[PDB]
Amino acid sequence: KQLIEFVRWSPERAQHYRNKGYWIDQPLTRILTVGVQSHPHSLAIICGERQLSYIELDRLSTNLATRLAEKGLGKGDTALVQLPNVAEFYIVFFALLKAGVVVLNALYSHRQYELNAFIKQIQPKLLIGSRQHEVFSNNQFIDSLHDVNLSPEIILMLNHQATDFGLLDWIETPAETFVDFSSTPADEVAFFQLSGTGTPKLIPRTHNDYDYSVRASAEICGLNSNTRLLCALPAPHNFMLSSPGALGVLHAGGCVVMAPNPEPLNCFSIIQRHQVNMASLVPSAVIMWLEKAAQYKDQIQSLKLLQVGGASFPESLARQVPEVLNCKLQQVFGMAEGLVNYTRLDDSDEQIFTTQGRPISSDDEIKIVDEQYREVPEGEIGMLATRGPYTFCGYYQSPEHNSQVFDEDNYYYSGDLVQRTPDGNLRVVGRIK
Ligand SMILES: O=C(c1ccccc1)c1ccc(-c2cc(C(=O)O)c3cnn(Cc4ccncc4)c3n2)cc1
Ligand SMILES: [Ca+2]
Ligand SMILES: [Ca+2]
Ligand SMILES: [Ca+2]
Ligand SMILES: [Ca+2]
Repeated sequence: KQLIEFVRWSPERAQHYRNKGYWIDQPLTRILTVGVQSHPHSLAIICGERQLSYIELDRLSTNLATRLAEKGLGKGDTALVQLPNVAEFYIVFFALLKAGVVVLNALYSHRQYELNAFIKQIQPKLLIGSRQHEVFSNNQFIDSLHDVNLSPEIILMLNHQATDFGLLDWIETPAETFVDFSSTPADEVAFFQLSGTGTPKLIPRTHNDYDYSVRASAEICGLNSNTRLLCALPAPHNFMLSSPGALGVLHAGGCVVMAPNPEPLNCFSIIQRHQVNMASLVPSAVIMWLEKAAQYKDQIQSLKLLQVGGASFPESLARQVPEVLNCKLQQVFGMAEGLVNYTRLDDSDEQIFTTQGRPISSDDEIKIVDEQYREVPEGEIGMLATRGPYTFCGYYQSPEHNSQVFDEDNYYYSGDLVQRTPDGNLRVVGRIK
């Protein structure tokens, strides 16, 4: 009966964030609802040969939601979802948001070891996966869950076997009866994000905070109804999902275009076929694209904006993006825990090629501290500490850790080493363990 527990912002910060218009107290489903009202038939997702309009995405996720509610899944319940980069990922996500089921999206590259840890932490009553995944190749994993009383009441499978509950069956046809359902409240948990090294920690994200990061990111990256965003990174990743990600593109009324991964030749033909004009990558993938871009120039001419985040992205490599990939560059330094930094579209070249940008919000607060947690002199290198309208206040059910990474003012210490540049942007120089 209880809603999932999580650490709240102080009432004072929550009020401030409402006052500024960051938190508008709407569910994440807002994105679909509004899209359906404005442009029901414009494309929301392109996946292989499939094309899903906004109203289709809306109907299909409502269908699955009704089926889950009919089975008694809802508020206070959790779910574990593990799907590849396919349209069903978003249908399921919006379905669970609609039903008020708090979902953890595992990476498709996660294995039974991680899945096991996730299941023990959130005890899902719903598990959705794919038979084509190693862990669900057989029933060894599922069975082993019964041997510990951690079996989900419901298990849906993509690429299902005849004796499976077929994910597409539950999506394609509504329930026989009508049970009532609705999203969890806007300042309560919507879903779990995952930290990015020894088994991902769970980051509760509320509707308010996530929708805000999405809406504000979309504005920063100039998304609009003509945006076609390649989704070649894992769909569940905070970067690919919200920065600005698929949610940001849907917020702006554009279209997400799926790819299994960042493999250059496949991505290039997808980009060409659908005239993709935006993409998001990590440096190792940018390098793969650079190796082939000269020869396949014609195929990627439609790219207008490439976001790059993660790892290390030296200036000399960054300059190759507009030079070889023939599109604008935007650097992104963010974290599933909250804070995201973007270079702005009207930043100087120097800023874009040598910094990782600046926070989404004027109310993203940042401390850069020395070994004694004193703020360093302006411009020096220090440890990042941060808080804001979309940065979390603690990991799920982890009081000991939380106390280790938050200070008395609820600043989060990400471990990143950073310096502020004179222009105002941030440069990430390393990481502290
Ligand atoms: O494509 C993947 C991936 C992840 C797991 C399995 C397979 C692929 C992927 C995608 C993004 C990152 C990744 C890693 C870092 C980092 O500091 O280590 C990082 C820092 N900023 N960003 C951009 C970012 C933006 C928003 N939220 C979080 C991160 C990063 N993205 C790392 C990996
Ligand atoms: Ca269609
Ligand atoms: Ca171009
Ligand atoms: Ca060029
Ligand atoms: Ca970190």
